[PDB]
Amino acid sequence: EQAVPIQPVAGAALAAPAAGQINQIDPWIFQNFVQCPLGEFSISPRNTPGEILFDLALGPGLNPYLAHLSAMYTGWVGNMEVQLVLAGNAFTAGKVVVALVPPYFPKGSLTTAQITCFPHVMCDVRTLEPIQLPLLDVRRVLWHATQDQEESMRLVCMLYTPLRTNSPGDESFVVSGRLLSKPAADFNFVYLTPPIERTIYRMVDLPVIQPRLCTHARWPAPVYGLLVDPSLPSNPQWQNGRVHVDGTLLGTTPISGSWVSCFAAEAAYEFQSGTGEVATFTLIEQDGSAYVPGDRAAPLGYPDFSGQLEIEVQTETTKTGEKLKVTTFEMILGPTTNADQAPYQGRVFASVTAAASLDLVDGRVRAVPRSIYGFQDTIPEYNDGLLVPLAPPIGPFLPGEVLLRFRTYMRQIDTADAAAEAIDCALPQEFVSWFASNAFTVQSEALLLRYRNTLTGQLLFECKLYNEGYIALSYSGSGPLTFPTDGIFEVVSWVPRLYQLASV
Amino acid sequence: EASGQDLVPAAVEQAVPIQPVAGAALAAPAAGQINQIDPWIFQNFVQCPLGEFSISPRNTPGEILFDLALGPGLNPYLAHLSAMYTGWVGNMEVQLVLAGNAFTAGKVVVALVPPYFPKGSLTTAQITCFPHVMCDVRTLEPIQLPLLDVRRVLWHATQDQEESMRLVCMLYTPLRTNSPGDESFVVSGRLLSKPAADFNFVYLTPPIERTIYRMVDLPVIQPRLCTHARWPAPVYGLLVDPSLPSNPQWQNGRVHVDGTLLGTTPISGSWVSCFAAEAAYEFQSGTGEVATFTLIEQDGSAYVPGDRAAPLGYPDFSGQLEIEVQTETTKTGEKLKVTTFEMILGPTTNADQAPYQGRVFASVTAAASLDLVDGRVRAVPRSIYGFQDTIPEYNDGLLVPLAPPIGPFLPGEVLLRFRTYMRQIDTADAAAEAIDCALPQEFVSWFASNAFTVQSEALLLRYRNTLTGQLLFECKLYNEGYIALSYSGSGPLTFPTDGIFEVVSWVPRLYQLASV
Amino acid sequence: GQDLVPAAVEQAVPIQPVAGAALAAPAAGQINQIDPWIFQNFVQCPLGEFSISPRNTPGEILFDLALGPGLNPYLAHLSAMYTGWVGNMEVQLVLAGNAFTAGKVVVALVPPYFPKGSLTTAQITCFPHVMCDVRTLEPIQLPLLDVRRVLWHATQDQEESMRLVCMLYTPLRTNSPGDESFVVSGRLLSKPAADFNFVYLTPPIERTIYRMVDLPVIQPRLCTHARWPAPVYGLLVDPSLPSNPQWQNGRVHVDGTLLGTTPISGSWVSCFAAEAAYEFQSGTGEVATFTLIEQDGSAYVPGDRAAPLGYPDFSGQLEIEVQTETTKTGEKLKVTTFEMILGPTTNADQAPYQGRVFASVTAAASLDLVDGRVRAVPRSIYGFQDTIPEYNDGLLVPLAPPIGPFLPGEVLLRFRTYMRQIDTADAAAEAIDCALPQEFVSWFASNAFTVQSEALLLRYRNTLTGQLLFECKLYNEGYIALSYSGSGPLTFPTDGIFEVVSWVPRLYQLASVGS
Repeated sequence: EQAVPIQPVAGAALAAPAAGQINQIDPWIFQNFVQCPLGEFSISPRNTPGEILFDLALGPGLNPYLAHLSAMYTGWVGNMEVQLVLAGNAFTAGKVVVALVPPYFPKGSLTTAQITCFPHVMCDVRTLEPIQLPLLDVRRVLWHATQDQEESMRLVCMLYTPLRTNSPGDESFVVSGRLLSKPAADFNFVYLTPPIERTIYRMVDLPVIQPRLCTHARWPAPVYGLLVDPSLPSNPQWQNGRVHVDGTLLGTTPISGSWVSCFAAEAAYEFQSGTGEVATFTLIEQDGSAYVPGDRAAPLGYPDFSGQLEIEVQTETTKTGEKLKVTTFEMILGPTTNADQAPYQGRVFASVTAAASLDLVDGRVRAVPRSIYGFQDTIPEYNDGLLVPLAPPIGPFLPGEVLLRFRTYMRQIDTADAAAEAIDCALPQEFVSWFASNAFTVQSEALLLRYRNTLTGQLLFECKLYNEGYIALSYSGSGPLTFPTDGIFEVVSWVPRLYQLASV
Repeated sequence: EASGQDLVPAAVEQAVPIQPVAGAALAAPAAGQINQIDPWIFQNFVQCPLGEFSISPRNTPGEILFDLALGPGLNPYLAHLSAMYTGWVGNMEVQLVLAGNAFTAGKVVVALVPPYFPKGSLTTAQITCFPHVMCDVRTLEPIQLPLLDVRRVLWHATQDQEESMRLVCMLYTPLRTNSPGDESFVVSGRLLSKPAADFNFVYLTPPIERTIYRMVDLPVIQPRLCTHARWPAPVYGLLVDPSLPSNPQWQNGRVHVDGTLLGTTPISGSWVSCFAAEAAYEFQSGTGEVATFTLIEQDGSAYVPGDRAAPLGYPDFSGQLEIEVQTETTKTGEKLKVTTFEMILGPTTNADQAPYQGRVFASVTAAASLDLVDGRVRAVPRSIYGFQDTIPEYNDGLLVPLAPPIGPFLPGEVLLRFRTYMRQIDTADAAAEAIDCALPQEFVSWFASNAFTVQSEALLLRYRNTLTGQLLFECKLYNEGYIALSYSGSGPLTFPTDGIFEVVSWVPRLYQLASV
Repeated sequence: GQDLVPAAVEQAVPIQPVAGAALAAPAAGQINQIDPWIFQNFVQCPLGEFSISPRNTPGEILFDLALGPGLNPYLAHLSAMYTGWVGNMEVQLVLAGNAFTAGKVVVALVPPYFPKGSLTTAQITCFPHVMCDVRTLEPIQLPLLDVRRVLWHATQDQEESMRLVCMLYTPLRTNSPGDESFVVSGRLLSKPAADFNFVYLTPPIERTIYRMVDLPVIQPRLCTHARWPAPVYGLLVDPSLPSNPQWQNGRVHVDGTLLGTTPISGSWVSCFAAEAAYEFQSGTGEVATFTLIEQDGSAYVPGDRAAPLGYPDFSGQLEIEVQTETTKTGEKLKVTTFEMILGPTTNADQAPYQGRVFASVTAAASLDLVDGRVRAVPRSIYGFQDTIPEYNDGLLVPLAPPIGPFLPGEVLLRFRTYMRQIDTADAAAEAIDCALPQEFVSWFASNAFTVQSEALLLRYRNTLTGQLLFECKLYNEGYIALSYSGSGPLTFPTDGIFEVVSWVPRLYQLASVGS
């Protein structure tokens, strides 16, 4: 290893008197250096000194084996050994610094002058053998608990002196670095407990379902194709189909796919001498519950597009025979005024152009889509003309990255053109249900995904699913490009925010 | 020593897989004083503050019989001493007594659960994955268990609760009896404890009476000298009656044991069935004298519709209520009088009331153009006609927040009622009108003023006569503020009113009572 | 008989020694020793000033302090290069009393994790303690031990430690005819005890906690008003003016969290930015509808603030100057004057909380203009009223609370400026007051000060002469108090500098100012 200005740290000798048990680990695990999650970097000649290359915390999460083992224990203590591997040759120059930051040091940005005031080592990019460091358990408690995250010693690596090299004309030269680790001889677990499947160290996974068998999250229809189209706007403001990976629902997106583009309301019918009868809807929750306006633009599932649509309602009439029917209505949602539509407050209006009297009763109805006229990809009007709390736009994307969109075709009544009508979404509803039910723990910023064919095995592309709930692709084309709908998405690993993808 | 040993005796099979744990030796260099406990306390096992339980043949495998957290609250001595310290540390010894009849059969499991294990979900699969002990219910000798202080700090704080080792007992195998005669026995289990050698407290602090351990006590008053919580009358009877509805929705007299006041119940017993309002009068050649009342709090503060169905102390039944109101008349010869008004609080009908904007009406039948002035007044009940034990409409067809109905009850369990009789007008019936409550106002004020800390789920009480010092029955008071007891008969049962209720211990819901 | 029991024994505190570095060394990375001469001198604590008055009642807490590096200026300065600390201290108390004064205080050692409610006078003597007369001429000293459950303490976390609490055991009374305004002064000093050190050597960082608050060296005459874009012209106190105003601008905590619609930049006050849409058909006039956004270009979202940052918080009619693009023959862009209404108005829809503003001009022609983004700045005020305007239709919007909760005899210091008013009758200037001027709103939220007490004692002193003009209390909520019992308004010269003395408790009694 190296001489670092620090004292030895006691592990199990400090924890043993108040531990019920001290548990030993498979001795073959002390003989292998394994790659750490989020432990890689690339240095380029364009990078400037002071960039953080990595920042890692001590704990069972650095080692996949120890992470799996910690599901059947109450606590852990002790230190680790770490290796940094750099890939340069003899014609490079530049320097890197790795320092040991103590558990309670404030979070923020460090300069090159401050990084040298920690216990640290400084390494040239021409180094041949791996650089060996200790990671010690500096703490104020006797042992750590496995199922919560505490403060611990950190390992921070920052570019110190810039890389100076030549390059060919075709590819820029980079210096790659990787960090590996293993437990030291003083490492232990504490108390054998019944294993738990839902652990903070649990990798995210996706349902094994091809997108052609999923459901669209904005319109009640099957997914008919996945694609990318740079010509269309890049940062929409869709209020349905938005979910965090940790399982937080954004906007008005519901859990179930039967709530999309629908609402439940108390309906009062009043015949008017002019156009005809008018039905007033007082909105409530779809499952049956009071609707109080708040942080949401509308009750969950409310349509989030602009246009004129028609709805079908279960209606009970009083005539000379015929208790109940199912009639249609007309509803306006666009920026045309003429109705005072305020879905945010919870009042809507509808009507039908009819003669004679059509008196009915108020009977706890539910409304469903029929068709759309003049549909446009723009936010509806949740107030009279006012503003509402709503979800942020989708993005931002790194330069050379573009959104991947799941597309379906909705019903049309326009007489102008007859080509198609396509509405897109960020994720199908099955992914929404999956993320909302599993409640994963997020590690850094984004997950490297992988689309491949079921039985042939051919890789199609690699993409990035951001924590916000949208998938980005590194594309540089100009015309729309579609993909086969018969593959399966698989999760590879967590990646940092600035991670360039392989192109199409 | 004893008669037939067709039983198990000693369950000396422990070999519990656990290392010894250090106690006060780790804490001494970080405490600023030298403290020690009276050595005689380390000498005998005493019953725990929540050390009674029961196993019945109706219990199913997986049911939790007890779970005790390590700390000063397992010992009455240590619980009383903990009021003068900030801090404890150390181990404990527990004795389990379950020595059931030779005709029974069954098994329990006792496990050592470490700190930070999630509470709630604990199944028959997971219990044996812990260091544990298997016990027969016939076992003659007391079973001895260690409770270790597994921790990652140096000592614990007496006030507030931290994570410590738990001792959990599951029913492993159902309890069944082999005897030919018509009945299955019940096993009555006891828990005793004492501190281990290196147990200690840390820093001497002023002894505060209101502390988390303490103990819930009740006032020493006979029920016949108490006041009713639903009608201003003395308590006249103690009754149980299975025929009456078992889950009523009374809004008065409802108090949580920890102290929280529920429903519309007041602290004082003079607010019950009374109300304060701003009165405005008018005269009509039809109905007569019509008074509109805008209700305000009976202490003179204004009333705002919030999380209560009505202002504090409002009547919570249906009927026609004759009330007396003080009125001032400008006509010569009289200045101040008391008048009787009629109040309609029954079912909704074709009536003219608008409580929505806070105007609630009363009527008086007369012909002469009575002259009266508006003001403020407090109205108290005088009589009831057509009484019905049912909640009145508060928002007139719109739901209002209400206290939950009283319940649930274990099978065979029935509510115990404090009964009083009210003045009423009857057209042709000579009987007295009876109204019941769950707890008299004295207990409501006691719990409101004392602010106790609950421990498990319920309290076991014993009712004892003062004339002979002889116990009448045992009952369960739930944390929700109602008392239940085990009765399987048909006709009503009445009890003497000159006894005293005494607190015995903390018990869980599934505790099986002896039948009365 | 046998023994003699003396009647007069000197006071002392019995202890059992508490281990410091011996407990912590095996799990600390380093154990770092401090300069040995720091162990030899008592030095005033940063929170080390308090007062006793005959208006205080027994059982009032005169002070309380937490063990840690923040009790000593040398230790507070050293703690910026370490991550932790362990060990014990000693504290010294000095009181400036008289032969007139009768009273007793008790100083007690309250352990960590004792419940924080309210101790009474009988319970305070059950802790280890010292009893002190207010007539004492010499200092009194006590030990502060590191009773704890952890191995060491993090420096940047306050955590829970041993406390030192002093309360009034017996009432303060003078034989004088009274009642007078005699105040007993008290000061606290400290030093580390033998077992004390730090834990892990880190880069020295100046923006840490235990960094004493300071103030910019700028005279008030060279500052900016925080509610109107004008230089500050007056410094005054007025008991006749209302005592608890509800200003939404100019509010900031000492820790730097902004309240209300306070902006960082000094060019944002009383201005707004919006997209404008202009309409006129035959006789309505050129009516402009503004959809507001944040002044930096960011979209406005209705949230925890009553309006976009920098919005006016005074009622009246505002006349503003706005750049507009015309398309008539000749001329492309000009600057026009517009009228708008801030306060309540029947039949009018003004909800800047929701982002909708309406303005009008009187036009003798069409003078049609294209739509786009504009920035509107104030130009004139008509009917200026100092009150909260109509933020919503009829609803309650999130607002900053009123100033409050001054002690008896305590009034609010005001920074005064003059606006550009258009009226027809009175030529008197109209004045607007602020609690803290700009350059004080900045210098907050750029420094993350940790307060460690309830009020700051300041000293106003001229630079040319050095004489003290007045002393005041700066509350954590971001306003200043003075002890002024007079009736008429009083003003002060505006060429002084505010100087930070120390941290004080809320009950601290200021010396009276003026007559």
